[PDB]
Amino acid sequence: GFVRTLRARPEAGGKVPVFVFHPAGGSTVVYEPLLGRLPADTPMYGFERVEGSIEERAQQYVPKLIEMQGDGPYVLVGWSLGGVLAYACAIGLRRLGKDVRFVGLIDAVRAGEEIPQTKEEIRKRWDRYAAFAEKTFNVTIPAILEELDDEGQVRFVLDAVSQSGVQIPAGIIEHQRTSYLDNRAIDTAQIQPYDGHVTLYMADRYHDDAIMFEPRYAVRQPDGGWGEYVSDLEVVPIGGEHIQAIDEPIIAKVGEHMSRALGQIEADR
Ligand SMILES: COCC1(CN(C)C(=O)c2ccc(CCn3cc(-c4ccc(-c5cc(OC)ccc5OC)nc4)nn3)cc2)CC1
Repeated sequence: GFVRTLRARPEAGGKVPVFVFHPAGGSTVVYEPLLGRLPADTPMYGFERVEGSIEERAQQYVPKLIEMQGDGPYVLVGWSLGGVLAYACAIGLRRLGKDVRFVGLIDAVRAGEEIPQTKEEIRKRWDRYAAFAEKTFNVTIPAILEELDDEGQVRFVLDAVSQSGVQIPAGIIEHQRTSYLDNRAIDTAQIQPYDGHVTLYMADRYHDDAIMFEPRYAVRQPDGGWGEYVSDLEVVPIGGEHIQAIDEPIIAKVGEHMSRALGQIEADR
């Protein structure tokens, strides 16, 4: 399946499980530091990669979420891509009349300026990713005319790396491939409004490689773009860079706040 047990719930009773969603190019094992900062015996299950648009991924996740937790309450948490997935699941659960009590977005932040949706921006986008690959693997990707699938675009870059002579591990290449595709899913997402409570854990800025990939991550709005879609939004400053938000020491601030939120939920069952 696509569900990873990070801490199993007791056979009966116990606390409300926390559902976490994978980041681009990684597994839900990244949430182990967070789990360390949550109360003892807090169950946590991780939702791993599935294919399609954000909406289509949520369509696969939501039935499984319901199978596991039923009417609720639902606690949905995600860093980076995982935050977008958690949000989409929040929409789906809410449409099915489920009790969603917490949505935790760990620095899942929209580009601070409008991204052009033109033919020319497709070329520029690709060029930036190629430049990222070049620096990452110290190789020269040849010039790419390129009207083909997202899969085909990343494959051109990664095929160029392997054919260059250099020997990158297969796992590193594969994570690079899925990372690219997941980020494409983010940018083609059609984000819907949500009337529930959303907690945005807000870092200071995006890391350099994110900005290299998409320049408009250089700027971010105070609300991370979510205010438009969420009338009940709580922004919690955590400082640091996007990439550091998931680890110690920054994750302590997330876990402290989240622990109090979970405490309140337990008092209403
Ligand atoms: C792992 O990737 C490796 C890769 C790229 N690279 C080298 C990186 O370093 C890299 C780049 C980017 C990211 C993603 C960070 N992120 C963005 C968001 C987000 C949330 C929401 C909306 C959003 C979007 C909307 O429609 C477009 C509308 C509203 C909306 O929000 C209110 N947009 C965006 N969440 N996390 C992570 C790492 C080589 C591939």
